[PDB]
Amino acid sequence: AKDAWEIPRESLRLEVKLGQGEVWMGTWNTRVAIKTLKPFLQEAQVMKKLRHEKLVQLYAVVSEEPIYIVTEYMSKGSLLDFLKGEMGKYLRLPQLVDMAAQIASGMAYVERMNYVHRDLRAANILVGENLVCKVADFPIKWTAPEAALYGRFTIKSDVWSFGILLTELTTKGRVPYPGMVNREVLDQVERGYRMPCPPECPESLHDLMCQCWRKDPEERPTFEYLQAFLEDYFTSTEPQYQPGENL
Ligand SMILES: CC(C)n1nc(-c2cccc(O)c2)c2c(N)ncnc21
Repeated sequence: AKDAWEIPRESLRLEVKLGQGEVWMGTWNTRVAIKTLKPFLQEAQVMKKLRHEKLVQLYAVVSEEPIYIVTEYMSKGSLLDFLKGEMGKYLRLPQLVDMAAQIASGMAYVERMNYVHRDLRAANILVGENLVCKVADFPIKWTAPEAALYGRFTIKSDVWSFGILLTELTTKGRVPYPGMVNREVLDQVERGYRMPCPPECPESLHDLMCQCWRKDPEERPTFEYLQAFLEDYFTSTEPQYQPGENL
């Protein structure tokens, strides 16, 4: 049965509840997060095969119900909470582009590795100290049309979501497509609609969103492209950038 990721439940001290399965902060045998699932192995092979700096790191599993997935602790919760908290009003484009870059990097690794995330959006990004961001957790509004309608999930659909994630970052956590219910979105993105440029955000960054929301999966950029473009941004793209009232 068990593989070398197995640890005994006894080695874990659950302490702070973080959200309700459930997520607890804890101790081993080392501060850790434990995801717990309300009463499986094959579909956990994903997180065990992928080790990288900008992806939340797996530490161990308890493969007996109730199942415990144990990972590194991300001191600042979801990117979505972080954007919506006290920190929101102090964030600007430098910080937000940089966060976007780290995510793109984790993702570009997933790309090399030949995997697909499937649920990429700020709720599944985790923030540590010093604005470290890490991809976690391997719905229509964040989904590419071909995936929402025909099940065609590929790294290209992940790219689509990334483009939506950039509106979350640049609106400091706002739900995409303000005012539309799901049906209206699916109907409208099919008719060709796309979110306009967020207030105070450079046209060049909204242009990058639009390449991500190209109707042809194959024509959307690579994450490796996104990673570099975001890394090089305030030199190669907006050298004249000045801080606004919000970005
Ligand atoms: C935001 C939420 C309570 N949370 N989920 C976490 C996890 C998210 C996704 C999968 C996990 O196994 C655990 C997490 C963490 N590792 N550190 C701190 N907070 C965390």
